[PDB]
Amino acid sequence: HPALTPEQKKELSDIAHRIVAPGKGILAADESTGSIAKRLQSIGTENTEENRRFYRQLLLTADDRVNPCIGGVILFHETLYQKADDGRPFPQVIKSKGGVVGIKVDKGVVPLAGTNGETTTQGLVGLSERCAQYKKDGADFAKWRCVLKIGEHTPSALAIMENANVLARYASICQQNGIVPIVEPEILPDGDHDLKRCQYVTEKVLAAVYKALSDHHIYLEGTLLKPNMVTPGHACTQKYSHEEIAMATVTALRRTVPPAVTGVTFLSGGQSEEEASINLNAINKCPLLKPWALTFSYGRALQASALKAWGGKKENLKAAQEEYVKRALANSLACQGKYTS
Amino acid sequence: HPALTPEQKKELSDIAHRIVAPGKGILAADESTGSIAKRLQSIGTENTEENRRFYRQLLLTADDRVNPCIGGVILFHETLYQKADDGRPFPQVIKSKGGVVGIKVDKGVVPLAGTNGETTTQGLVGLSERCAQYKKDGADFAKWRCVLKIGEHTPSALAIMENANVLARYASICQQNGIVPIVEPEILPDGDHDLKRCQYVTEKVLAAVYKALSDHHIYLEGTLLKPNMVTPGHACTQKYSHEEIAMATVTALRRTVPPAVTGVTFLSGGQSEEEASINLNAINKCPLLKPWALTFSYGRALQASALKAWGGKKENLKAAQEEYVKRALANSLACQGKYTS
Repeated sequence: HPALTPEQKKELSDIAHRIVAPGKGILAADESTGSIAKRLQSIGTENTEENRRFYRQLLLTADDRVNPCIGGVILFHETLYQKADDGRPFPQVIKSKGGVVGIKVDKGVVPLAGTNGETTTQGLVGLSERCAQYKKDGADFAKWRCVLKIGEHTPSALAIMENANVLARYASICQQNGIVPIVEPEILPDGDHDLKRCQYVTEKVLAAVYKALSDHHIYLEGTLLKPNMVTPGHACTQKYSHEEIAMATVTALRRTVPPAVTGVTFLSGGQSEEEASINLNAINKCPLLKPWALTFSYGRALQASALKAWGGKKENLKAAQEEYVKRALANSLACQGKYTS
Repeated sequence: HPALTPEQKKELSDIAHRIVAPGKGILAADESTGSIAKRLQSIGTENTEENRRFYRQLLLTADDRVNPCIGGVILFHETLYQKADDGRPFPQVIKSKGGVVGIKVDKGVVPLAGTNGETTTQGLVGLSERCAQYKKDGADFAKWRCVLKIGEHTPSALAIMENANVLARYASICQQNGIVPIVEPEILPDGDHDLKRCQYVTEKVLAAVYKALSDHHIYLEGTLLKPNMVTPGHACTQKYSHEEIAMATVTALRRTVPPAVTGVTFLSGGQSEEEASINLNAINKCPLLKPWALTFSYGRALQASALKAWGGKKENLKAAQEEYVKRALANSLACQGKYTS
């Protein structure tokens, strides 16, 4: 569509920069019902709209200690339209604490015909209308997740090309509607591959992603990247230090992400809460030159303990918030390379 | 070909870093006979092997004031095999002054069939053998020049793809032979296009170049980029300040060149000696974050006055060297953002 005006670019750049301002990261609370369903059953809690509303309220209304730690919060569409007990729409709750409101806009992963168990992501249909609507309703940034898997002959060239193209189309539509797109090309940790294999694949995928964004004239200063850290496979037989993980990650990014990108907000994948903080901290202590903010966009890494403490019981509200606050503070320090465990 | 070993990567990275070390740039003296022919006729001097040898000797033997300014010198194959009056091979002369020896390995531009006056570059045939030979004979880096032109419907997608692919193939062959490749995708200033048009095309070309390098598994830390600065067309009807030129240039680079690239060594194109220094200085004063050295790889911008002062007369030797030394010092300060005219 038509090229962006100076005003449109300024809006996008300002939004992107506020989300990843020094010491800040993103709370990824955008689990769909199917996704949140599994989280709730793990704590023997009924997956109902009210319990989902209460849980999101619990996270969003944590005390002001999280304000300097949380630059943005990603929501699922249901939550974008829910209200706290005091009548305030959740987007208002988020903004009153200094956070930018985000909205997941993809509609899940689906099989990519002809491939060996590979996938693509659906949701481009009606995306422009949804973005305009979400913008009107309080959201300033969005998120779209694509998944790639490392295997004998995967990810294939077809899968990489397909997913990078979709991310670029999504990003263009977002910017046309004044929304900062967070591009998430997640490479699963599944498999027995080693660290260098993950690094190689990550470099291949990100290169495809940015060429695709270029092809679609995406304003990079008005975007964020949410990639996987470079780690050994979940079934890898070799052990790696946090330093090796940090070096592999920063190197992969330096070899592929243009300096114009405003920030990188890592997903935690299957890492434990502390592991995710330690690795992010190590990434920020790496002496190499890094031209973009290196921070967090964590779901489980910020919520695991809180969800467990809550247990679906209202009396556990404050205890649950405390677990979340502790992780928010930890990661706020980690994205500054100042976290000490 | 086979992936590089840690030793091979270290060699390439070390070479690349020495060439663009703080305050240093490149003297591009790699004019072929046909190219140097026009330079010599401009000063009423016979284009003979001896006059070419004497002129190159004049530049290479300038006094030690150029040592901290010149990190590398690009030569044409003829010169790589010539000797100074004292019997020292020119590569030895260059190295004894702290410079790295470079060698142009492309064999000129030729028409790209089917396009509207567009070109590609020849020389891939036998390139591996030449690189190995040049490495043995003293060269540690190389240069390959591709040319793109801005017009109504140019550069075309075909021309961009073709030239980026050739540069990537050249770069791979260089690294396999221990030579640091300088990738030069020059976008001519010819035409009445404005500054933003040049910026857009430069961004498009560089994005294609780096995707191509990625596709060929090029070790970026062991490479340098020699692009055109972003300027208005030679026949543009609008005037632009040095600040606007610097901003457009740095922005184009930030949007496309991965931080892993060790350095950017600008070509001067048709800019005057002082214009090239002023613009490089402005580029280095730009507050934006720049993860790579921003320096010079100048031919005419370092030689124009020297060639004129020499005039083909041996008695003008020192006067000619002084003209060159003055420009070397100017650009050495410019690549540090410390040049004041």
